[PDB]
Amino acid sequence: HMASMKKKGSVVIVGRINLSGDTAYAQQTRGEEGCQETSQTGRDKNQVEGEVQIVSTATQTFLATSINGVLWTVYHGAGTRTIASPKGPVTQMYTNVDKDLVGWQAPQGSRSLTPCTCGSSDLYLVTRHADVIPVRRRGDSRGSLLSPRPISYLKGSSGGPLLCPAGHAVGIFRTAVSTRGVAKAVDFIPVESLETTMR
Ligand SMILES: CCC[C@H](NC(=O)[C@@H]1[C@H]2CCC[C@H]2CN1C(=O)[C@@H](NC(=O)[C@@H](NC(=O)c1cnccn1)C1CCCCC1)C(C)(C)C)[C@@H](O)C(=O)NC1CC1
Ligand SMILES: [Zn+2]
Repeated sequence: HMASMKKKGSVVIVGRINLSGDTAYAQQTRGEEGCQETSQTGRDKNQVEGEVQIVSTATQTFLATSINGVLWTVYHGAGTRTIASPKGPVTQMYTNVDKDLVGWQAPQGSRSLTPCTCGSSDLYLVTRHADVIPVRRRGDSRGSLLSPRPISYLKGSSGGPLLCPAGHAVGIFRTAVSTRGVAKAVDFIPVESLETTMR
């Protein structure tokens, strides 16, 4: 009974959204069997690159975004889980259920986005399928899609970035705002909220 007590696995990086060139595209770096093993050991020796990682638990796949040397994602996806790394599991450096926000030290090899300082309300959401979707900022933590999509389109994009025209991080996508299955808007965690969390 106490001896049969299992532990939750680590979050595992299973790919990335490549934003380095003219074309955004998703790359897978680990398959399902490797993911399952790595989640249990917490030992991930794969090379990490890029700003936006595709991450998985046993039950969910979603995104994580590096900003100012922290890999950030949503609490509703990651919970309090460690992330797998070459040295074994790494404990969260930030955990905030009230903001729906968690973060780990950014993996060696990752690149970070810089927080936006320009005040622009013309944003771009990067999805787990590497779509770059225009979003008009409508408040501190909400934006509207210029073209509404079924919510399926956004499933698994939580933890991904909203970017300004200059490619700086404005926020982390948290949840879709939907009506009868159509997403018309998105809620996000503003980068200023991350910056406060960091000090
Ligand atoms: C929504 C797309 C991204 C996913 N976000 C989520 O799953 C978040 C989580 C936040 C905590 C509760 C969950 C519900 N959720 C939602 O976005 C859900 N949105 C909602 O439930 C939104 N509510 C509504 O759309 C609504 C409200 N009244 C009546 C009818 N519909 C609320 C509205 C208030 C602000 C917050 C959003 C949705 C779209 C799935 C039904 C993300 O978790 C993800 O990447 N998923 C993949 C693994 C399956
Ligand atoms: Zn900016």
